[PDB]
Amino acid sequence: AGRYEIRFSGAGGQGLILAGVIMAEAASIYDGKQAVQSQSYGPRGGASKSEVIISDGPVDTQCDALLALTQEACDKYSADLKEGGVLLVDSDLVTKLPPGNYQTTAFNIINTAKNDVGREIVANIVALGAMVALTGVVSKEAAEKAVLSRVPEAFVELNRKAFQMGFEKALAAKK
Amino acid sequence: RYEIRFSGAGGQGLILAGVIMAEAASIYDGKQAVQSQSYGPEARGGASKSEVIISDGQCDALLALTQEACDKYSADLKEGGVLLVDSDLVTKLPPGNYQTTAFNIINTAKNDVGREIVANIVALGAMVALTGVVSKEAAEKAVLSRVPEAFVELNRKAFQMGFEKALAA
Repeated sequence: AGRYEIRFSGAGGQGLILAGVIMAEAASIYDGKQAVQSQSYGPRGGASKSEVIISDGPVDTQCDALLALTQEACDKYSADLKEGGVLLVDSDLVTKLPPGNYQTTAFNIINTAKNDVGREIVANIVALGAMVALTGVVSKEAAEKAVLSRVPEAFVELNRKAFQMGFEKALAAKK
Repeated sequence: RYEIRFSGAGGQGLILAGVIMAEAASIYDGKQAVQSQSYGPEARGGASKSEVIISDGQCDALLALTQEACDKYSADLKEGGVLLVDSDLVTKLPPGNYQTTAFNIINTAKNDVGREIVANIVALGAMVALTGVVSKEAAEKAVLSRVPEAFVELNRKAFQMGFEKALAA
């Protein structure tokens, strides 16, 4: 057993809460684990984050993985990421990489969503596919079911595509 | 040091309502807040619960939109704690020294506003009226930033009606 913590950080309107929520429900509803999802407020602009903690057991410090969609998020949040932890950033926007030893993967998350899928707002779904690929914390099936259950029927193809592409590109971009 | 739980069936937007409370309290009221949902191995079955905590720097209030959620989390609610239920779905109340408000929250959404799926906002309006943990204007503003722009007015009415019926009940 053991708790595993992921943080999704970036900017306010990026859908970080939803990503957190999707990850939590992938683990518990679908993968049979326990999970807690949450976000703190207290000055609410600047770089922001939502958190998820998953465990084979009860899930009531340093995080194991971190998404940063903005330089600001990366600057603000990387210090918490444990050494050798998963660091996923957007490569267009996070151009200055942090000091520290991290399993670092970088790709055009936002632009994948915007240009490949053709729907910028689902960049968080791209990142979620990427985060699932890199951490292996939940099955691809669990995450896919969780993603698609939080999406409108009319946009269901685009989100599947975003998720798959995030998944694919993270695998190919990593060291 | 206030805690509020929004319970019902998954799909009723309990999470969104918690997020709104947190933002009303923090982005608009300058306070501190944390919002969260926890999930067990058995998560789909039954109901869903989200939580909000607001600071100046067992919970105090509980919303139950369904009678199952009212069976699950009722025990959790404090003594003399604010309790708010949909008087249509919760037709069997748990024993406890609760300060209770009960009306047709869902039916207010579906029958008066026109959209049943804004029930959470109706509940949210009622919650702010009772607890008084955030100013009305902060909750009204936080709602507007986080509902669909094109459903804005319906949501404003839902919040206002929940708030009204709450004080009237």
